[PDB]
Amino acid sequence: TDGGSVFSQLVQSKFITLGVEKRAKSYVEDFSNGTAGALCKRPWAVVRYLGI
Amino acid sequence: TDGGSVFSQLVQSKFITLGVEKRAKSYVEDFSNGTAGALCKRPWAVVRYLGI
Repeated sequence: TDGGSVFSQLVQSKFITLGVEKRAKSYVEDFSNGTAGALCKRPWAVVRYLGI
Repeated sequence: TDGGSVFSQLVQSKFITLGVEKRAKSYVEDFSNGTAGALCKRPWAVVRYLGI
């Protein structure tokens, strides 16, 4: 029912601005991101070599 | 020129909000209230027992 996608990278977000805090003589900003790694769904379609 | 009521509860306010402070990753809100206790305006209409 899904696509082929032998390898998939699970990313929730790449760049989120948390907020801005303003002070008397300075200000601070925050950023964040989320990920879950890589997932292999069809191991029978992968061939790998260790030494060169 | 008054409601009588013998007893009275002096409440300045039940629930008010003071201010909101917003930070980079959270925010804080504050609340307050005021009261003055109970007042007996007609002490000639009260009878009470210590025991029981």
